[PDB]
Amino acid sequence: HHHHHHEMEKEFEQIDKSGSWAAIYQDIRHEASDFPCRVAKLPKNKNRNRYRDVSPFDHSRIKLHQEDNDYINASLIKMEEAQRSYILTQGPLPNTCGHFWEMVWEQKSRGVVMLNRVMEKGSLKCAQYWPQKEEKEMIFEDTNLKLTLISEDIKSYYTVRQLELENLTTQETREILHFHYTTWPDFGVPESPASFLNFLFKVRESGSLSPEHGPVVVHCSAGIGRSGTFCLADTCLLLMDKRKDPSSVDIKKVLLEMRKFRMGLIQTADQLRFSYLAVIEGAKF
Ligand SMILES: CC(=O)N[C@@H](Cc1ccccc1)C(=O)N[C@@H](Cc1ccc(C(F)(F)P(=O)(O)O)cc1)C(N)=O
Ligand SMILES: CCCCCCCCO[C@@H]1O[C@H](CO)[C@@H](O)[C@H](O)[C@H]1O
Repeated sequence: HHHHHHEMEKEFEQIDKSGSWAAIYQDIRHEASDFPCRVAKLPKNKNRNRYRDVSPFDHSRIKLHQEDNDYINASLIKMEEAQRSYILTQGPLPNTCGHFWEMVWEQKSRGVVMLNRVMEKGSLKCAQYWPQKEEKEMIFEDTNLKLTLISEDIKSYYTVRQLELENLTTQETREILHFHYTTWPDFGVPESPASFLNFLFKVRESGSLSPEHGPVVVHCSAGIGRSGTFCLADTCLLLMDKRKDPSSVDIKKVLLEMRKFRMGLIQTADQLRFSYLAVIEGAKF
């Protein structure tokens, strides 16, 4: 009701006018939990990690069902109250695209939400693991998978793709919905709260976040800044819809909880502010 929104808006306005995002964000960083990442740091996993400073904790990492090397830089974020799980991963490296799709298949994901661009700051921050119009069919090496591009709808702030993923061995095929938000700079904010929400609701209406499917797979370059921003906003809007009093949602507490599953979620105070703004904006709907 109007009082809940009124409180939400005033609160946001109070924090904004006083420019208090920096400190809130600082307490979150200073209080974030730290768990071991032994597997991530194993020598054999060196070229499976894009950055040495971004690793998945052991307890929540995603394990490939293979026997050779079940390691991938992806973490399982599980939010009980909100009743949603998300997989947050780094942008695939040229040598981990098979793994990426293996994980999608094994986790039974229906959707993949991409928040970065392939080239950022002059270098490859994400190998193109999906097919292009010219060569609509990709075959992934020793992961025994086949991916084909069914449709592509390029819009102003994002692109939506229908992909068909096939297990070459069993011949089972599955529909994968790819949601590429193409205008979110690394360490920056989205185009606007409205393009972001429009994007998020688009992912929601697709049925990719429902418990009928494995967890949505979300990534950016490192899988913590933008990926964390996207997931914190979704989860908070979820809690706002599930609780008797939506105004009781504790953004800092919710982000700290998510941070138990993967380090660095939300990389700048402006990304924390944007996330908050996306929630009270989305709460209207
Ligand atoms: C090869 C390698 O490991 N290089 C390191 C060197 C380094 C620099 C500064 C501090 C610590 C380590 C590196 O670049 N790490 C990056 C990792 C990183 C890159 C981008 C992001 C991100 F938010 F955009 P997103 O998760 O939205 O893709 C978050 C974290 C960094 N910290 O900026
Ligand atoms: C991410 C979105 C989080 C929304 C949480 C909003 C919590 C509102 O919090 C309320 O704001 C009022 C207005 O300043 C204050 O007067 C109340 O004391 C305070 O509890």
